[PDB]
Amino acid sequence: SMWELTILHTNDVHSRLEQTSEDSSKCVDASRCMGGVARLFTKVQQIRRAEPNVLLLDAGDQYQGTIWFTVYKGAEVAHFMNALRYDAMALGNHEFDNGVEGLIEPLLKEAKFPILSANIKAKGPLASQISGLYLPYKVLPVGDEVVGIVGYTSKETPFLSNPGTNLVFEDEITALQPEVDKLKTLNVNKIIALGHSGFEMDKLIAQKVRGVDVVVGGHSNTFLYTGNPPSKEVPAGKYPFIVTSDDGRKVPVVQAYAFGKYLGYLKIEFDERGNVISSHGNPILLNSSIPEDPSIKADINKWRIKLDDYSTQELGKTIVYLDGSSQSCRFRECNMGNLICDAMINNNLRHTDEMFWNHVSMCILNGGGIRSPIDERNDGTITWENLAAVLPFGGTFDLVQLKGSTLKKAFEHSVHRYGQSTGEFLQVGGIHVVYDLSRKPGDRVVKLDVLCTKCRVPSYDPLKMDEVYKVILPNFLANGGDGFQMIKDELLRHDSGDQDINVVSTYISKMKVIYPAVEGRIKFS
Amino acid sequence: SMWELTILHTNDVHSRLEQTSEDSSKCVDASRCMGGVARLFTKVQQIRRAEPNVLLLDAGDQYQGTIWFTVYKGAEVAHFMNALRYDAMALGNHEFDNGVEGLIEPLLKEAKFPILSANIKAKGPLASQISGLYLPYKVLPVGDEVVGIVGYTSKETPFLSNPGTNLVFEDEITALQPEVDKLKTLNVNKIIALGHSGFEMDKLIAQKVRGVDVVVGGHSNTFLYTGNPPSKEVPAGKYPFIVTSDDGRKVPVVQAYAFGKYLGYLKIEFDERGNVISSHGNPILLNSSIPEDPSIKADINKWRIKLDDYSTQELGKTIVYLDGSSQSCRFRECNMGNLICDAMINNNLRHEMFWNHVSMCILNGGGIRSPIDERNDGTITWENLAAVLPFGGTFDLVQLKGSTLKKAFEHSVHRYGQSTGEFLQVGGIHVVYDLSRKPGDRVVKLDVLCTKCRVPSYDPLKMDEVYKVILPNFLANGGDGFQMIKDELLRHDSGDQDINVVSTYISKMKVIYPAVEGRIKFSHH
Ligand SMILES: O=P(O)(O)[C@@](CO)(COCc1nnn[nH]1)OC[C@H]1O[C@@H](n2ncc3c(NC4CCCC4)nc(Cl)nc32)[C@H](O)[C@@H]1O
Ligand SMILES: O=P(O)(O)[C@@](CO)(COCc1nnn[nH]1)OC[C@H]1O[C@@H](n2ncc3c(NC4CCCC4)nc(Cl)nc32)[C@H](O)[C@@H]1O
Ligand SMILES: *[C@@H]1O[C@H](CO)[C@@H](O[C@@H]2O[C@H](CO)[C@@H](O)[C@H](O)[C@H]2NC(C)=O)[C@H](O)[C@H]1NC(C)=O
Ligand SMILES: *[C@@H]1O[C@H](CO)[C@@H](O[C@@H]2O[C@H](CO)[C@@H](O)[C@H](O)[C@H]2NC(C)=O)[C@H](O)[C@H]1NC(C)=O
Ligand SMILES: [Ca+2]
Ligand SMILES: [Ca+2]
Ligand SMILES: [Zn+2]
Ligand SMILES: [Zn+2]
Ligand SMILES: [Zn+2]
Ligand SMILES: [Zn+2]
Repeated sequence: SMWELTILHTNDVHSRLEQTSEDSSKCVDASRCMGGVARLFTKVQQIRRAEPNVLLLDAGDQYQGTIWFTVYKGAEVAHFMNALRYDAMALGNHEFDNGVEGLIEPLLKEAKFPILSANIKAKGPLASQISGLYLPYKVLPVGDEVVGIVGYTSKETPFLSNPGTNLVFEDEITALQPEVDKLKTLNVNKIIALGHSGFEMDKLIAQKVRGVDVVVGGHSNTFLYTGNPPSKEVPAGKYPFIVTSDDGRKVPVVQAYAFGKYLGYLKIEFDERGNVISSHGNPILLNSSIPEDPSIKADINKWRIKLDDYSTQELGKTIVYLDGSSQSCRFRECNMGNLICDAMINNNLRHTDEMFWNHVSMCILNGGGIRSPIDERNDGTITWENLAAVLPFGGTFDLVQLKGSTLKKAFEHSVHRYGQSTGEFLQVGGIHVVYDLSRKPGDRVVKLDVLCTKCRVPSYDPLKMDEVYKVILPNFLANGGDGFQMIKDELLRHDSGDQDINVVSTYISKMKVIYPAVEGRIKFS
Repeated sequence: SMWELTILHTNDVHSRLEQTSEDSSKCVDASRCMGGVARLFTKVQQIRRAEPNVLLLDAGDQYQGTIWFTVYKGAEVAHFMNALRYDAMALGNHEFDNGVEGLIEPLLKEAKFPILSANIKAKGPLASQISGLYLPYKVLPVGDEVVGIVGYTSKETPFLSNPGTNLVFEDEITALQPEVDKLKTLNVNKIIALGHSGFEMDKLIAQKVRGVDVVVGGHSNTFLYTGNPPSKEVPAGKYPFIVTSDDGRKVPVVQAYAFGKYLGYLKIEFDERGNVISSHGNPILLNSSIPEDPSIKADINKWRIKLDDYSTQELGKTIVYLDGSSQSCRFRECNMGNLICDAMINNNLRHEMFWNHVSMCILNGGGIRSPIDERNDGTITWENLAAVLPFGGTFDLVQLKGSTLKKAFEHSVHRYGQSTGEFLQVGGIHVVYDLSRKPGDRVVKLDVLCTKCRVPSYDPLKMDEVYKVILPNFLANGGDGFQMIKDELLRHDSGDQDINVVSTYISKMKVIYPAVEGRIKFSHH
């Protein structure tokens, strides 16, 4: 006997409730838009009507990304995941962005599906308060069988979000194995690991956690595909990606890029003892060929009414593509980063009363903080809604005084694990940096010139290790985020500045028409 | 028996009627201001009271440079040169900026001193109208002797000014020699060549024109000094500069920088036959240690009242020194050039579909005529801007082949080192020169902002591609020897008035801070 299971999966949807452009920015030309929950619902139902055994799983980071989340604060997540009848969700790092209070009340209490993480352990007064609102696993009836779904969440959540001091994030593999072993003693012979630690950790789970049949992941925005890919995303490997486990088995690993653009689809043939005989599938592109379900669409447009205040006023105009995509902004100089750094610098010089920062000419900005492009076609209008998707996190652009030695180490940290699509890669203003990636980690910065301070005419001069420099940067970086521990520990002064989104909108309003270029601020030799 | 003559001389005063800052920009801090006609008058009288034989000579380019000339149109030049009792002036190129009618009516008819040029010949109806209003020479009584003063004016005047089609500008050496020979047959044994063609031409006149005892020049802003110089100007050689003529004699050549900052002072010992036995002197720095003459200052203040409308409104603020000096803007990237090119680009995007993505700018360095100072709250008025951009040109739009553009960048540095105005300031262009290479093949790198691209980046210029550039009408019309532009351009549209563009930009930006960014570089070998 064989038993067939269809796994449908989303990850890193990031508040893209409505359909979007091809690059996940706002939908303008409806005929070429993609994703959104209403389209997803249609494709899910087509599969459900065709296959008997279907699970619809989310691998986390539903929270944060557009004005949907700014206004509704996770209540939209509960509502539309409930309407889609998700079977389970794993907690991502962004689910803790509004604290544990912003997780509990909006999402955990209102979800009609189990929410999972086996490596998150509650301590003190929070333990009884959150008890049973999330679970380490759920065992789900699927026709005549059961399927065990075990959850996990990135160990980096305390450095990326606001989980608070009364949660502990354990190692995934140490936390998962006892739960998986327990499930076997409970006669659960089919086990899916569902979680939010990235493709590299997903592969290690597949390899090391004995009993895991399939891994459904998130957090790295990993596109996997078998065959000719249907859009711009370049596959990192085949779908499914096959890990050869230490216990001698083939464990498929899946992810479905991000932003609800694709629906993950994996058909698994199990034997009677719960072992994978075979699996096949591919992410399904949610393009115009799949219609938006009318009922969901009507419900989305009902919730949309409150959001239209944010798209009323044109702040200004771009005449160039504002490339705020992760493929650009985490690997090389991107023009959206240049815009944000120039706005940071420009708006700080408005504050003429405060003398200590009134010539600040230097800027750093983590590429992973840039969260959407903006499109120039159809008259390139920029509203608050457009900006909210670029800069969703509600942080500030703060002022720090740093030694040149601290800054050189930050630029080394910027490319220490380069190639892995990590957020710590720095966009800059008033700095020209040259990297040589063939050199060893910690010695890749071959040139670092900065705008002078004690000079009448600003020019780019070599950074001196013993000099001191005034930089404008996100509070996330000032507070030691993205492993920038040298900044937090070595900084000499640190002042709070203005709110990030307000800074960029003011700049755009003043400039009216923007046209930021890639200029050679970051080069590679 | 020896006979001693003191030559006092100014050149390229360029409408600096009032005292100025050290760099010839507007006077703000009075205790460190310099020049102006009232201070000059004080120093002239001190010399005149002490030496019996004194001539005060001007070597041209009184016309053009500040709102004095905008408002009074040369009437200020006549009035204050008359008050100083100049003995003679040679016509410079800028004396023709308002046409021959702008020379005749304001200056030639109202000057109480001879105005000189021996290589300017009037033809047709103009000949009888201008007859005797300027002269090729004047023979001046000085004590019990006479001194011949023979005039000359740059051959380049028709390509730099508006002399009109009824003047011919002859070769200096060919035009001077017959007049100098004539003067000898009239028993004038002491001859000064006074003129406006530049230090290199001045040297050739000294060398080749037999009978010339001394050359007093202008037009190259050449600082000559013997000993330790008193201010920021680097001497190009000794004062006087000694030429060995073809007939073996030692001919002193003098110039006195520009802007009325210095008074040229040369003592000459003549024998009874009019040979130069010896000479010595130096330019005298007209700093605060010489008081402004009270009567001239009172008169200046009377004429000043009309001008104060131009200094009423603050257009905006700079927080950096705006280096618009010739020593910067004709030799390397200057930040005033970057400001003007960015203003040109920015203002054009306000408007017309064919030019609405123009990202490339070229600007002749010699068109930038003053710095602006950042100290004392760095205020920018119209008066400040009028000294930067005095010429009343427009910022025009051209379509050009890449081959035309590469040839322009070769012409930009073909005779580099001579302080010539054709050196180009740029926007949306990164140019690298190797000066060790031969003239016409110094451009080793030339990258430009792309047009048919979503994200603007700097890509190598293609010889066969076509490019859209914003530039002065002076360069569009083939000025500064940019003959390739006029002859090869594919379209040419008139744009906005130059000063209005820069003031609008400053008003929009409020606070400006242009840097030297690496738009123009020089390579090692
Ligand atoms: O799955 P995640 O966690 O979202 C993903 C993991 O690699 C993949 O995101 C792909 C993607 N999605 N959309 N665009 N890019 O990126 C995370 C990256 O985001 C940046 N970051 N993380 C947090 C954060 C922040 N503060 C928060 C603290 C409390 C709440 C707000 N402020 C800023 Cl300016 N930047 C921040 C970092 O550079 C980080 O490395
Ligand atoms: O003694 P001159 O002639 O002024 C001096 C000779 O080398 C030395 O000037 C040192 C100095 N003085 N103050 N600052 N720099 O520079 C002349 C340089 O000036 C620029 N130029 N010349 C004319 C001109 C123009 N049109 C005119 C037509 C009617 C009147 C206006 N438009 C423009 Cl944008 N630029 C123009 C060129 O680059 C030229 O090469
Ligand atoms: C929506 O996506 C599908 C999936 O990629 C596209 O369908 C493909 O179309 C091309 C021809 O244009 C064929 O070579 C493929 O075989 C099709 N794949 C299928 C049906 O799975 C479709 O073109 C997209 N819709 C658009 C562009 O409107
Ligand atoms: C005005 O310029 C003169 C130079 O002509 C300055 O006088 C010189 O001052 C230094 C000391 O500061 C002496 O070593 C020189 O011997 C002086 N030279 C002459 C010719 O007097 C004078 O300081 C300047 N005035 C200022 C700065 O107000
Ligand atoms: Ca199994
Ligand atoms: Ca003689
Ligand atoms: Zn995510
Ligand atoms: Zn994540
Ligand atoms: Zn001049
Ligand atoms: Zn001149």
